[PDB]
Order: sequence, then structure tokens, then C-alpha cells
Amino acid sequence: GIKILLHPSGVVERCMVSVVYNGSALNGIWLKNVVYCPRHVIGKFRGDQWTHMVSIADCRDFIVKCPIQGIQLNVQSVKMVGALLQLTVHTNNTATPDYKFERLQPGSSMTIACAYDGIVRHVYHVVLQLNNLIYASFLNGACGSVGYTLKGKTLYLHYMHHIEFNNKTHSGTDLEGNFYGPYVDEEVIQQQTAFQYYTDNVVAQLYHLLTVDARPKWLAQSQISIEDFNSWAANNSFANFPCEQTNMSYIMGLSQTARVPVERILNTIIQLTTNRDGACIMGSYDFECDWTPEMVYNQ
Amino acid sequence: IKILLHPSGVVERCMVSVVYNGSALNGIWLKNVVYCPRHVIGKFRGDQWTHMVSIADCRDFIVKCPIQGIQLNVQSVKMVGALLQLTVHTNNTATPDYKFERLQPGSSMTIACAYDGIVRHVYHVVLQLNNLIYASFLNGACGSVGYTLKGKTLYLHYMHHIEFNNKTHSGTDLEGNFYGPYVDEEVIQQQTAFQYYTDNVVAQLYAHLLTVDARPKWLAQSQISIEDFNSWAANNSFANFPCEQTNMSYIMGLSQTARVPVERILNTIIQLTTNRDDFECDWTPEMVYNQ
Ligand SMILES: *C(=N)[C@H](C[C@@H]1CCNC1=O)NC(=O)[C@@H]1[C@@H]2[C@H](CN1C(=O)[C@@H](NC(=O)C(F)(F)F)C(C)(C)C)C2(C)C
Ligand SMILES: *C(=N)[C@H](C[C@@H]1CCNC1=O)NC(=O)[C@@H]1[C@@H]2[C@H](CN1C(=O)[C@@H](NC(=O)C(F)(F)F)C(C)(C)C)C2(C)C
Repeated sequence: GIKILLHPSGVVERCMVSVVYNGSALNGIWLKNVVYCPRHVIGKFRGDQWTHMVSIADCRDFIVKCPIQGIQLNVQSVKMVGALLQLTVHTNNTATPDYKFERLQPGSSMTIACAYDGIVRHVYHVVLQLNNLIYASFLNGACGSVGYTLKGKTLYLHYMHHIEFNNKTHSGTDLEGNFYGPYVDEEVIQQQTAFQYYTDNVVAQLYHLLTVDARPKWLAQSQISIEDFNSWAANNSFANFPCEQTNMSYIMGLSQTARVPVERILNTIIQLTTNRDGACIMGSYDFECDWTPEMVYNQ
Repeated sequence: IKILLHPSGVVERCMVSVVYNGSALNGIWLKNVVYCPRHVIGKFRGDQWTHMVSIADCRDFIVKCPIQGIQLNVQSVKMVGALLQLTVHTNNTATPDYKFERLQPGSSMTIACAYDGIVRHVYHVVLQLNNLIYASFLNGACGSVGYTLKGKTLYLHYMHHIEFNNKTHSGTDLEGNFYGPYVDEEVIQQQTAFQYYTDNVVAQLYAHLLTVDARPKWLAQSQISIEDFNSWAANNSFANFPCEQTNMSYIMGLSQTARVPVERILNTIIQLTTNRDDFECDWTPEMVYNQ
């Protein structure tokens, strides 16, 4: 079958820690001898107050515990890197994997290890949207939770949570400390660019054809050219196709398996915007960007 | 509101590879017992299993725990249901508090799809009323487990055995008993006709109302009573509502948040019949409401 595949969370569970500072509690990840955590654990500061407040923060006020390894950590140094804190600790984490800090592009997926008090409670799957937000699920204390992928034995850290907006959207930084999109870790009202479907992923969602119904009734009989679709997409909140040229090899492979050219899929998308009438496609009632062409093709 | 899965670390530390005379699959290592599917010893049927198990030399079960870098030695072999219980000399220090809990249809679990004793993927399934799960497995994936977590207690529900022609999958609980009338034999087996788990269909529609679009246009404008729905359900492949009385509290709470009564949802289910002329029961009302 074709499923949403999550990367196993064990390697991340053993590096998670809890970070508590003067009544404020969240999560951090412990790699080598450094704990990375959101900087707002020491207060709800604004603009350019961060550098001074971090320079004033007492290292002994950072209470860091790694619950699975059952040991307490002692912060020797604090250094702000971007919107993250780098608390250098005395002990090296023997569970540290081979890792790399890798920034995600919009339309790519990752597994979220959503933790509380340094303990992973739930894992789930998200895709970075074109507004540079993720549609995740977080409560108080969930900040510091990470989004990641795995390739062999290497852990690819992509994301660390900071903030939730009014419409239950979520924003954070990569592990080098830079936010996705223009959002910041402040309680101010921040503008959001209008939503736009990642067209490659919606196409991968319809390619349902391979697991649910090879010939559904809502699948268009006629084709539309990529170019004619892209003129329509500009006025209907769909990104220009293809969003990534590398997805074309996956999409071409899916088209041969399903025996349905992508031009029919694209024209199905156009018709569905006025014809869907509650149709359920790959188990969802709307267009979803969670299915990437790579995951659907490779599994 | 997301599909929530349970973290796989505790399961990862317990997985092992079981290889027997060229047949390779997975097992789980709890205390001093490795649990694996029995067909690793060969393709037998009916009541052949008992005798064939008792002549299998324990030295032929090559058992490795790749996470801990350990190779285990089987001391004795016991068949419990359709599972082998391989007693090993070493106790697994990573063993958690665990329970063998049987799943009822309509409940969810997390699958730790493994190969060579190493978890490769983690994905979500709901046991359907035909007692099958719609999963994804390749050769050597047998012995993969389905689980949930309540704190740090590992609840084991499923161990994988067989894949049917329509990419349904069947297996046993950890006591060794299959879900439904399916067995570990390479023959055509009749299937329970599909039936929609109505509690989950209701839960998914509420999840859509509470995230994407409250009041879409295909929403039913008028109510239908629970009783009148159940008379329709009996002739239209939908289970009697509610499927679990304990789901009513979740469903009524979701109806209040979305401000749409469940009677309207049930009537929407009916009017959507033409669209159906699958994967509609993957959201349980507990997962939707709690998060
Ligand atoms: C860190 N653990 C939390 C995670 C939040 C809590 C609710 N759901 C989540 O994902 N992050 C925060 O508490 C950050 C933190 C102060 C306020 N904040 C928010 O996420 C707030 N949002 C906003 O102010 C908004 F809307 F502008 F984005 C909150 C109202 C609590 C959701 C700071 C420093 C931004
Ligand atoms: C155990 N590792 C595999 C898991 C399979 C491999 C492909 N996808 C899976 O889920 N299970 C088996 O190899 C079992 C095993 C012999 C045959 N078998 C099957 O799953 C086969 N299916 C059937 O026999 C069917 F469809 F008729 F039910 C197979 C054709 C290989 C998929 C035994 C002893 C049943």
C-alpha cells in the first residue's frame, strides 16, 4: 500500500531534554555537549533585547534534565545562535547520532517528535507549506520539539518549534536558528501570506488511483496542458507546476503505473474545485499537501 | 488536529532479527522470550504446526538484536497460537512494562514496520470490521508489531503474518490468535464483507469541520435521528451507531465545538452515498477530541 511514512523516533527520543528557566519550561535536543532550545525560555522579549538578556542570564538558572538517560545536566556556557540558545554542558551525549542541520524547502515533509517535559509524547507528519508554516499539533510546553528525517544512520534535523498562530498554524526555526518565513518569536500580530497549494503534492495525492480506486468517477476524462493549467493556477491559489523539477521523474513514474497522464490529473484538480461535492480522496475531504511525489513513489 | 502516532523508541530497542534455514523475518524481545511468527520454520497448514515445531533444532534460530549489538541463543521453542516463543538465555534489559491487549475493530494502533530486526518506517492503521488492516509490508516484514502507549507502558496489539491479494494484511495479537478467520497459509481465504466503522466516519467529518471548512456546502441541511440512521445503516454497509457507547462523550463534545449536531453528520453520511458509488475510518473520536 501507499501510506504516510514516519521516520522512527528512537534516535530523537534519547537526545530530548527538558529545559526549565525561572518558571518557564520547554524542550531541547542534546547533541554532543550542546543543548539547543528556543530562546524565549528566558522571557517574552522583543526585537533586539535578546542579546543583552542572554548575556545576563545566569547559567545556573538553566535546569536541564534528560529523562530517558535519567541524568541532570549542568550548563557551563550560554550562546544565542539565531533565535535558538546553545547551552554548552559538561557531559557529552553518548547517544548522539551522526547528524546534520538541514533547512527544508516548501513542499518537503518531515516527522515531528512532539515532546513535553523532555519526553516525546506523539509523533506525526507535516509538510512545510508555501507560507513557510506547518499545520501541526502543539500545546503549552511543546516548544523545542523537533522535526526531522532519517537517511540511513544520519539524523537530519530540520525544525524546532517556537510559536502557534490564531488559525492553529505553527512556526519555528531550523537548527541553525533562522525562522521559516517572516515570523518571529513574539506575541505580536504577524501577517500571513495567503495560502497556496503545493501543486506537486496535490498531484501525488490524486495518484488514490494506486491504492483506493484506479478509475474513480471524479477523475477527468479530458486532459489539460501543463501551460494552460499554470495560467489557471495563478488565479486559483495553486503554485506553478512543476514546483520542483526533480518531482517530475516521480510524477512520470506514477503516471505510467496508474496509466493516467499528469495532464488528466491536473485537469482533475481544476474540475474538483467546482465538482468535488464532498468526495473523499486518499482518505481526506480536501486537497492535501502531505503526500509528496517522492514518498508516494518510493514508499 | 493530526493523525497522532506513538513514538517507536521502546519498540526499536526490543526488535530482533529471526533467521531460520534461510527464512528471515522479525521478532520482539521481551524479558527472556523472543516472539516471532511460526511460519519462519516453513509453510505448513492446519495441525501440522505442533509436530514441526518440536523437531526444529534451536541452534537453527539465528537471533540478533541489532540495536544492542547482541546475538541471542535459543534454549527452547514453544508455539503459542500462531507465534513461536523462543526462550533465550539473556534477559532484555531494555524491556518495558508491557501488556498484550487485544484490539477491537475501529481502534487505532502504530505499526513499526521492520526488516532484519530494524524498524524502517512507522505508520498508522485502524483495525476494520472485516478484521483486516490496510498497511504496507514487503518480504521479511513479518514480526513487525502494532502498538499503543499509555505513558511508558507498551501495549502490544498486533504482529504481522500475511498479505492478501487486495493489499489487506492480517496477523495475530501477541497471544498468538489471529484477527478474524484468517490464517498463515498461502491459499485463497474468504473475507468478511467490508463495513464502515460509523464512529470513525463521524469523527473524521467533525475533524474536517474543525480545521478546514466549518459548514461546507455538501453538509446536510436537515437532521436524521440516530434510530432512522441505524435502519438505513443496516442496508448500506454502515455499522450500527454508536459502535462504542464510550465514544458518545467524545462525539457529543465534538458536536458542541463544531456547533453541528451528530444527527446532521449522520444525514451527511447518507447523502454522500453517491460519491461512494475507503480509508474513511482512520480517525477515531478519541484521537480527534483529545489530541
Ligand atoms: C512553546 N512551548 C509554546 C508553544 C505553543 C503553546 C500553544 N501552542 C503552541 O504551539 N510557544 C509559545 O508559548 C509562544 C511564546 C510566547 C507566546 N507563544 C505563542 O505561541 C502564542 N502565540 C502568539 O502570540 C501568536 F499568535 F502571535 F503567534 C500563544 C498565544 C501562546 C499560542 C512566545 C515568546 C511567542
Ligand atoms: C512475512 N515476512 C511475509 C510478509 C509479506 C511479504 C509481502 N508482503 C507481506 O506482508 N509473509 C509471508 O511471506 C506469508 C507467508 C507465506 C506466504 N505469505 C504471504 O503473505 C503471501 N500471501 C498469501 O499467501 C495470500 F495472499 F494468499 F494470502 C504472499 C503472496 C507472499 C504475499 C505464508 C506462510 C502465508
